[PDB]
Amino acid sequence: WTATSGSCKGRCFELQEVGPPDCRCDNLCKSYSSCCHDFDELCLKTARGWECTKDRCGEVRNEENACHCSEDCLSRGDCCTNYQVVCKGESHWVDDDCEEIKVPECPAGFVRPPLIIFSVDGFRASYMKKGSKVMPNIEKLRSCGTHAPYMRPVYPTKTFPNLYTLATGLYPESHGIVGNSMYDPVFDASFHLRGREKFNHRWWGGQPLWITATKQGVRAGTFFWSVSIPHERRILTILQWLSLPDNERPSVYAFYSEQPDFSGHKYGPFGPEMTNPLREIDKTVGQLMDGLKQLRLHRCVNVIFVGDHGMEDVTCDRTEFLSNYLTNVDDITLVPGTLGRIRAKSINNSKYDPKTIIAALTCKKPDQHFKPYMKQHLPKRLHYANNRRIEDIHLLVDRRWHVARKPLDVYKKCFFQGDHGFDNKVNSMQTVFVGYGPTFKYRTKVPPFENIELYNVMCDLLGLKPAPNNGTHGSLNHLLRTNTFRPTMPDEVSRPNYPGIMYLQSEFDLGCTCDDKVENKLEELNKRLHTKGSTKERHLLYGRPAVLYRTSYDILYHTDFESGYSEIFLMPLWTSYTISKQAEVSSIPEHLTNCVRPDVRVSPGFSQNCLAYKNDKQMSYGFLFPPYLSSSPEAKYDAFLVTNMVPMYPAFKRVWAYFQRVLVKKYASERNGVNVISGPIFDYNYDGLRDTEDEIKQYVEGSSIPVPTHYYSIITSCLDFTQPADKCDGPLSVSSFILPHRPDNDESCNSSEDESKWVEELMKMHTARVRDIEHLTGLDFYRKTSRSYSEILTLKTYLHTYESE
Ligand SMILES: *[C@@H]1O[C@H](CO)[C@@H](O[C@@H]2O[C@H](CO)[C@@H](O[C@@H]3O[C@H](CO[C@H]4O[C@H](CO)[C@@H](O)[C@H](O[C@H]5O[C@H](CO)[C@@H](O)[C@H](O)[C@@H]5O[C@H]5O[C@H](CO)[C@@H](O)[C@H](O)[C@@H]5O)[C@@H]4O)[C@@H](O)[C@H](O[C@H]4O[C@H](CO)[C@@H](O)[C@H](O)[C@@H]4O[C@H]4O[C@H](CO)[C@@H](O)[C@H](O)[C@@H]4O)[C@@H]3O)[C@H](O)[C@H]2NC(C)=O)[C@H](O)[C@H]1NC(C)=O
Ligand SMILES: Cc1nnn(Cc2cc(C(F)(F)F)ccc2CCC(=O)N2CCC(Sc3ncc(S(N)(=O)=O)cc3F)CC2)n1
Ligand SMILES: [Ca+2]
Ligand SMILES: [Ca+2]
Ligand code: NA
Ligand code: NA
Ligand SMILES: [Zn+2]
Repeated sequence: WTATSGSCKGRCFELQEVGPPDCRCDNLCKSYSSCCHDFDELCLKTARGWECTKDRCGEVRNEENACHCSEDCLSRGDCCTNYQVVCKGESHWVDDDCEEIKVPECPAGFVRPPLIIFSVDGFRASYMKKGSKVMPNIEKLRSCGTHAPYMRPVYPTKTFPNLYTLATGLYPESHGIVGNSMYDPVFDASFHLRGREKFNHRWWGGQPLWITATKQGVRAGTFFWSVSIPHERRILTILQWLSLPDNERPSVYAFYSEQPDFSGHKYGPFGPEMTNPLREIDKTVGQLMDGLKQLRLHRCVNVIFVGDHGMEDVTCDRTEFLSNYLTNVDDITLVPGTLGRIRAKSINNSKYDPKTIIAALTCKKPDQHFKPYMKQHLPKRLHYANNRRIEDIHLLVDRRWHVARKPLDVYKKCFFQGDHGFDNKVNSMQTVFVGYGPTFKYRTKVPPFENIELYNVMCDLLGLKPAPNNGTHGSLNHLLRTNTFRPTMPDEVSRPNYPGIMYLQSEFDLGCTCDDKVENKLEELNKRLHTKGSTKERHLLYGRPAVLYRTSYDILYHTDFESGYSEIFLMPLWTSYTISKQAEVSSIPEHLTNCVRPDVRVSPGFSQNCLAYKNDKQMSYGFLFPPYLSSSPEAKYDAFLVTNMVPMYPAFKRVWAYFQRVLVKKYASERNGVNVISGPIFDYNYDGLRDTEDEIKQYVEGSSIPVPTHYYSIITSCLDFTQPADKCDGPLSVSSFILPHRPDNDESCNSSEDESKWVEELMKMHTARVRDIEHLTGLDFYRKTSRSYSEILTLKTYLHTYESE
C-alpha cells in the first residue's frame, strides 16, 4: 500500500528513500509502482527536448522545460548540456585537445574528486576498435585516460552477477546473485528478472560500494535507475546533484545503460543495426562530459567507463535439447540458455539420482555442444560452487550455443541472434574498462584484468577502506597516478624445520622395495652439499613460499629439486624445480620402475608406505618432481624418495605423466627454461580455500595418507624470453593450472586416444591464477624477487586464457 496523495514538489530524485505508505520520488519509485501522483509532471519533464538552440539562448525561465537555456541556469545547475556551446561559443569537450590532468582542478568546497561510474550493458571489448569511427567521446576517454584492451567478467557472464560483482569485489558464489534466475532452498523462494522478490535484501550479500561509502561518511547518489527514465534525464540528474551544497552533494555516482545489450540480443553482436546504439551511448557520454565542463568539473571528476560482459552470436537452430539425451526429462527443472543448471522438479522423488543424469549427458553425441559437471568439478577459476543457490548439476555450454529442456521451450516462450552467460575466458564475453580523471594515469595502456579488482580501486579513488573481498588489493595500483594502496606481504606463520639424516633404513617398514644397492670421497662431499642446498639458488628462484597457517613442515633439499614436506599430510605442500632450455628427458629405467626409497631425514611415522597403495585397488601413486627430468643417473635416485610421492588415480596418472614427460620439456624450449612449483590441493568443501585436516573426506585405504582433490603447477620464466629463466633481470612470465584429481577421464571425450590429442586441452580448461592456488594452499609465492610488490601482485592475478587475439 502506497497513499500516493503526497507530492514530489521539490523532492525530485531525492537521495534518501522514504518508507511506505508515504509516496516516493526517488529514481527507483517507478519500478515499485510507488511514485507520487505528480512525479511524471515535475520529475520527468520532456518539454522542448534535450538541447539548447540559438533562439532559446537567454530565454525566460520556463519551469516546464526539460532543461534550460536561460542565463540563471548555470547557478540553478539545470542547463541543457550543450548550453554553453550554443549560447556562449564554447567548444564540445570531444573537440578539445586533451591535456594531462596532473592534479584535481575542482571548485572550492569539494573535499575529494567525485567518481562517476558509467556502466554499459553488453559492451563487448572489441567495440572499442571496431566502433571507433562512430564513438568519438568514448575514444577520447580511452586514449587520453587509462585503458585495458579488455576486462574479464565473472562467470556466469550475465548482467546481475556482474554488476553486483563490480559493486562488491565478490565472486557470485560469495555475494549470492549467482544468476539472473535463482532458487534458494533455505528460503524456499525464487529470484527472477521480472517481479518483486529481487527487491528483498536477503538475496544481496557482501557490501556494495554505495554502502561502503555511506558507512564511512561519503555520500552516494543512488546507483539504480528505473527502466522508463530516459538516459538524458539520468545525466541531467547527476549534474543536478553535482551542483548541490557541499554538505549534501554526493561523492560517488552511477549511470547505467541497457544498451548495447538490448539491441545485441535481437541483432547479434555485430549486426548492422548495432551502429545506432553505439552512436547514442557515445552521445550520452558527450552530454555528460559537456555538462561537467559547464560546471568546471571536467578536470576534477574521475570517470569510469565499464561494461558488465560482452555478446556472442547465438540463434535458435543452435540449441541442444535435454530431451535427446534424457528419457526422464519431466522429473527435472532446468535453468536454461547459455549455461545449464539442473535440479529435481520434486524433492519428494527419491529415485532422482544426479549420477545417472550426468552419465546420460556425458559424451553422447560426437559434436556435443555442452559438457555436464558436478559443480565441484567445474574449473576452479570460475569460482562457481560454494553457494546453496547453485545447483549440484551444471552444464558448461559451448560458445554460440544454447541448452533447453524440450523443443517446445524454444518455440513457446526465431527471435534472438545474440546472447551471453558463457565461460568468462571466452573472447566474445570480454568487456571494457576506461578510467579517466586526475587520479587515473595519462595515455596509459594496462594489461587485461578481472572485474573483481575494481571494487578496491573505486574505494581507493574515494579514500575508503574496502570491505573484505576477492580482489587482490594493489594488483591494480598501476592504473593510478596517486592514491595507491601500499600493501605488505603477509607474515609467514609457520617456520620450516631443516632435518638432516636422523633415521636408519631398517627403521622403515614401508613395504617398499628399490633396486638401489649401488656404491668416492669427493662425490660424497658433492652429495651432502646438495642435501644442504647448493643448487637451491637454481631450483628456488623466487624464495621459498611462505606458509600462512599453523603447521609442521620440513624443507628437503636435493640436486634437482627442493620440497616443503608436510608432516601432517605426509607429502609436500610444494616442490620447486628449474628445467633449462638445454635439459634432457630420460626414461625411468627397468630396475627402478616400482622403486620407492625411505627418506632418512623423515621419520617412518611421518612417511607414506607402499602397502597402503597395494591394498588400495582404486589408488596408485605418482611423483611431484618427475624422475624423467633428473640431471644425472645418480640424482634420479632422489626422485624415488617416499617424500616425493603422492596419491594418484591411474586415470589421473595418464594426465600427470604426459604433463611431466612431454609438456614440461616443451615449455622449457618455447620459453627458455621454466621454473616449476607443483603440489597437491585439498578442497573437499569446494570453498576455494585450503582445507584443514578434519575436512578431508578420503584417505588412501587403511592409512592417514590424504587424497588431493586437485594438483597444481606454477610455471614461471622471463617475460624477455631471450634471457633464461635462471638468469632473468626483468619482469616474469607465468602460467598455472589446478587439475582436478579424478578417478576417470569422463571429462575428456577423446581420452581413449593418445594423450597428445586431449591432455593439453584439459590443462587449458583448468588454467589458473597463482592467487587461485594461494587461496587453496595457504602459501604465498614470489617472496624474494628484484621486482616491486605491486608488479608481483599483478602477476599473481594473471590468467593465461589460451584464446586468440
Ligand atoms: C571471497 O571473499 C569473501 C569475503 O571475504 C570470502 O568469504 C568469506 O570467507 C570467510 C571464511 O569462509 C567467512 O567467514 C565466516 O563468517 C561467518 C559469519 O558470516 C556472516 O557474516 C559476514 C560478515 O558480515 C557476512 O558477509 C556473511 O554473509 C554470507 O552469508 C549470507 C547468507 O547466510 C549471505 O547474505 C552472503 O551472500 C554470504 O554468503 C556467502 O558466504 C557464506 C559463509 O559466510 C557461505 O556459506 C555462502 O554459501 C556464501 O558463499 C554472514 O552473514 C562465521 O559464522 C564463520 O564462522 C565459523 O567458522 C569459523 C572459522 O574461523 C569457526 O572457527 C567457527 O566455529 C564458526 O563455525 C560455527 O558455524 C559453523 C557452521 O554454521 C559450524 O560448523 C561450527 O560448529 C560453528 O557453529 C566464518 O568466520 C565469511 O563470512 C565469508 N564472507 C562472505 C561475504 O562470503 C571468500 O572466502 C572469498 N573467496 C575466495 C575464493 O577467496
Ligand atoms: C544487479 C546490480 N548490482 N548492483 N547494481 C547497481 C549498479 C552497479 C554498478 C556498478 F558500479 F557496480 F558497476 C553500476 C550501475 C548499477 C545500476 C544498475 C541499474 O540501474 N539497473 C536497472 C535496475 C535493475 S534491478 C533491481 N534489483 C534490485 C534492487 S535493490 N534490492 O538492490 O534495491 C533494485 C533494482 F532496481 C538492475 C540494473 N545492479
Ligand atoms: Ca548485462
Ligand atoms: Ca576448502
Ligand atoms: Na593401487
Ligand atoms: Na572419456
Ligand atoms: Zn543481456
